Amino acid sequence: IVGGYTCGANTVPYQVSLNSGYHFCGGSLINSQWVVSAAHCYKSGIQVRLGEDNINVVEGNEQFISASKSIVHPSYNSETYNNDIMLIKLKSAASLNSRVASISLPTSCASAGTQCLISGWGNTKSSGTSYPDVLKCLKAPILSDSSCKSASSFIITSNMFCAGYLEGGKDACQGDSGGPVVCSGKLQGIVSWGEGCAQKNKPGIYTKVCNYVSWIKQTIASN
Ligand SMILES: N=C(N)c1cccc(-c2nocc2C(=O)Nc2ccc(-c3ccccc3S(N)(=O)=O)cc2)c1
Ligand SMILES: [Ca+2]
Ligand SMILES: [Cl-]
Repeated sequence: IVGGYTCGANTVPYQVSLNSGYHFCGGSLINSQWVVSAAHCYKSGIQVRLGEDNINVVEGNEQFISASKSIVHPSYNSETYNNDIMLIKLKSAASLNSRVASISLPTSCASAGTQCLISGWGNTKSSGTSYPDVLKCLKAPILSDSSCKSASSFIITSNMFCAGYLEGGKDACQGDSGGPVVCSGKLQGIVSWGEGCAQKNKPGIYTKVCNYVSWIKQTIASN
């Protein structure tokens, strides 16, 4: 997160960190046994870390649970980034509490202009590198489709939306990938990609979760 602020411990209780000896992607807890993340974060032997704030210190409230299945969307295209969504099943159901809680799937898509919360432990610099210890947050508005496409050097599919600030300085970034965009208490986005981070006229691009609700429910029910 570039140009954001320190969330405060466990103020984003659905935010999880994907770990393979180190943090590498975020994810969102959607029920006691399932996590929504990004297809491009796929890796085998993922450990899910829930209830995290400072990812480098054991503070308490953590739960570490191995991924038992990582289900990349069958139509995920690593070129075009279309369908950048992955479902992770935890080996064990998480113990849900005030600091480890699920976030609701949307019932309808979010609308342009709505301010949403984006969070993660990714890069906090637009040029250069600094990774935080504690969870960072950013409130950013969903941008219209036409300004998105006007800004982007790459094709924006109907499964993506732009959110953030065209003047630069405020954006998600590497390491936030797979993490949540929550608008009015609903998981509407997944940190997917962007042209660098926090550059002028180059907003963050996010997977449009509301397109996947039926797929998410069906997949979960058959696994
Ligand atoms: N600014 C962000 N919100 C953000 C979030 C996560 C990662 C990065 C990021 N930080 O550094 C690089 C990055 C990056 O995502 N690069 C990138 C650019 C374009 C595409 C892409 C999009 C659509 C179609 C095709 C492509 S592709 N694969 O041909 O380039 C994919 C990745 C930035
Ligand atoms: Ca910790
Ligand atoms: Cl920090």
